[PDB]
Amino acid sequence: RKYFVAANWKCNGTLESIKSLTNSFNNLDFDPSKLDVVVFPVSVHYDHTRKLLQSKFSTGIQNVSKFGNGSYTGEVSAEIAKDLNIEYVIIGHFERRKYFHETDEDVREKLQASLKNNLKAVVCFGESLEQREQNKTIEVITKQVKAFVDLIDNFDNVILVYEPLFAIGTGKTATPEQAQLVHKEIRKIVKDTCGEKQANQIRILYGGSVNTENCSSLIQQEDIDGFLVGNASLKESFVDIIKSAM
Amino acid sequence: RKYFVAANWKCNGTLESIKSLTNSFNNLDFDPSKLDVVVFPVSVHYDHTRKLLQSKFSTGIQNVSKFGNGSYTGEVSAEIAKDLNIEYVIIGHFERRKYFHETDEDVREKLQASLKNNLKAVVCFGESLEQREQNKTIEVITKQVKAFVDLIDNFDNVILVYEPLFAIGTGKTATPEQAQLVHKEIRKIVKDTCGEKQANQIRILYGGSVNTENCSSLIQQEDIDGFLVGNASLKESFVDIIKSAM
Ligand SMILES: O=P(O)(O)OC(CO)CO
Ligand SMILES: O=P(O)(O)OC(CO)CO
Repeated sequence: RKYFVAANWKCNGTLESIKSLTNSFNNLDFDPSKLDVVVFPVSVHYDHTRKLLQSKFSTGIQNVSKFGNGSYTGEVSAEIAKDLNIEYVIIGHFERRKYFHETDEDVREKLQASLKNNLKAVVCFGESLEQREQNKTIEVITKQVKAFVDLIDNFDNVILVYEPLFAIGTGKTATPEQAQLVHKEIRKIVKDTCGEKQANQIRILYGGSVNTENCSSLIQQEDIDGFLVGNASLKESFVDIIKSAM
Repeated sequence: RKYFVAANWKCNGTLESIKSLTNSFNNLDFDPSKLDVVVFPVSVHYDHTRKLLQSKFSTGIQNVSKFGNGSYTGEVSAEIAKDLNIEYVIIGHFERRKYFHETDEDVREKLQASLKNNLKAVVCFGESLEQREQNKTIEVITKQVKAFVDLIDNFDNVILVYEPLFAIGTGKTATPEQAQLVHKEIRKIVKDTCGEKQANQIRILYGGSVNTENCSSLIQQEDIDGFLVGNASLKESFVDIIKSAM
């Protein structure tokens, strides 16, 4: 499996900081045929970032609409995306499930619209702190994954991301072992419902807090194929997180 | 009052159709100091559209976030908008209230974030078909307006838009008279809660279906100061709607 390292800038950035940040990123020398590195800027920053990042870096948007072109003020459709040649899109990030009540149904439809338009998808899912304490982690994960996994046709174009919400912002910590356990169960769910060749091909990223110090012990895990970095991706030291996967 | 004519492209467009459409728009000769004409493209199309449209045309985005910079995947903040020099933003469009459950609280917060960052706002509100039949039109509007009207400081930078939802997609038609009545009640709500100089200064646009044939009889109304055009703005004949307000 080809490692995958994504930078989710979320809602941050100014024309200037981005110029500076990309300038750092460009310096890192790596083979894009051996590693996937994707940068997800704010929609209105897409063109700007794309012109500054060299071809070795892929780019994409943080969200895609579940509807197609039409009367949907404020949305961006997979079609619009395809036309601009955006390559990846993030789907189901917990922040959207939390503040915008995006449901598993939305996730499914968005994924469908994306695949139909030849977009690659970074699909997110994970259990809450409350669900983890109730030992429902696997039950929850299974449900969420089984909500869209059947729509996956090409397992090189859909990247799954496990976002242990429970650890993110609660004073908790997901250890390389804990994550490796779930990453194994997810991969098993794919195997049982899509076949082995597929399960061994699909990539499952860790989406909890990742930084220059813990990235190595994470990428080392068997079923962890890279990550979806958050705040760390806003620093120049992000290049080291990439190096950890070279 | 300086007339206002806005083009809400919603979720439509391709790099090519936009080049063609703007080419048409550019041809129309008008004085921007006498008339406000604003185009709202898809976020990912903003730069492209802005480079093609001549200075006489203002541009803005279809939606703005209620949060500031930070962990809000998929959102665009007023701060980021300001940095890019985006001038206007649409807030509360019924399509967002309908499909994304944006509430009057979201509208207030979004408006606040916008004003704090020196952005001009196009605020939308309107009653449903069901509420109109129950003769609750004035009641509903008053509520929605009284949800943010106090935050208005500079009455040249906030444009109110009445979107008679009822007439949009039900087989109903809002006559120039019907709209003119509501526009009068809205302006009175501003007068009683913000004063006369303000009420007489703020622009109140009509948001129902507008086309080359009914625009004139609408702009003629006393309390109608322009419009927020939808599908008609996707045609080259949109220039005639502009002319109707010159
Ligand atoms: O938790 P942080 O520091 O915001 O960053 C993330 C995710 O959201 C790490 O992959
Ligand atoms: O109803 P249409 O044709 O989509 O256009 C609109 C609004 O949404 C007219 O201002």
